[PDB]
Amino acid sequence: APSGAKLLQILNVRVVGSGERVVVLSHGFGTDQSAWSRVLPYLTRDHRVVLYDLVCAGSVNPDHFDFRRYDNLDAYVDDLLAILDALRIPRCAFVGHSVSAMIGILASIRRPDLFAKLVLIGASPRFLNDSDYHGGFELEEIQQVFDAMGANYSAWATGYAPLAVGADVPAAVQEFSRTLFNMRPDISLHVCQTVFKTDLRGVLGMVRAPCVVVQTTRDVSVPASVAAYLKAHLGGRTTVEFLQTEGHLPHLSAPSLLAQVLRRALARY
Ligand SMILES: CC(C)C[C@@H]1NC(=O)[C@@H]2CCCN2C1=O
Repeated sequence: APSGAKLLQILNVRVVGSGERVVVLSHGFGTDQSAWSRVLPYLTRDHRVVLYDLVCAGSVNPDHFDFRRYDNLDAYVDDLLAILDALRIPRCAFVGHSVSAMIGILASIRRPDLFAKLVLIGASPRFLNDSDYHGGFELEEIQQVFDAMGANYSAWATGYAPLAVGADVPAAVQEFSRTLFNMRPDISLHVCQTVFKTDLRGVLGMVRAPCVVVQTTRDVSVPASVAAYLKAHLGGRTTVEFLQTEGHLPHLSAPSLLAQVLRRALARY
């Protein structure tokens, strides 16, 4: 199990920007840290920005993927904390998309003094529907996703990428498709299974950090009522920022709009 030190190289850690305020950018499913490329220059004039790849990214050597360890999001949390501890960063804001929003929630419970603020993009505590809980998916829907991913990964990714982007932004579709195709198909399926089975509803109240939940007008994996649920149950002061754009990947499809929200959220913490 690589130390935080060795993880700095394995997970392609980069530190850029200037200033005292540290911000971690943690990418979502199907991308790598290049997904932050379009929004990054809106932060680096006056924030010190830490970027890294999740172990499941195609830009990480697939020989490092451990199918036992990473069948729970707690192992991804371990990696994040090991990087921050290796970098000797005692306090930061954290921006997470998708699975990284879940990682950030869990990390803020594991190490409450380390996270001054959480910004969650495309975030859900639970995708499966439950009693009086609308997450957006039934068990048979997620099973069909797994079956499609395993039977024909290329065809599944080609159909999924425009749905995830949502808006008619062809470069965003191409960029998301490229990193989706860069993932090894068995690792992609494994991460998808891990995310779809996670249920964080019972620990949201243990988050102490103030939070900004960024929600678009239509997100194929996150109903608007799930953003409200996060605001209702997160333990810190929480604001939902509604972005006037469609899709699950606003950092790819609407970076200037997302940047305005991020700069307001990261101005003071
Ligand atoms: C059915 C569609 C509206 C949802 C979409 N489909 C998918 O296959 C991917 C799998 C990961 C998240 N996904 C999604 O949210």
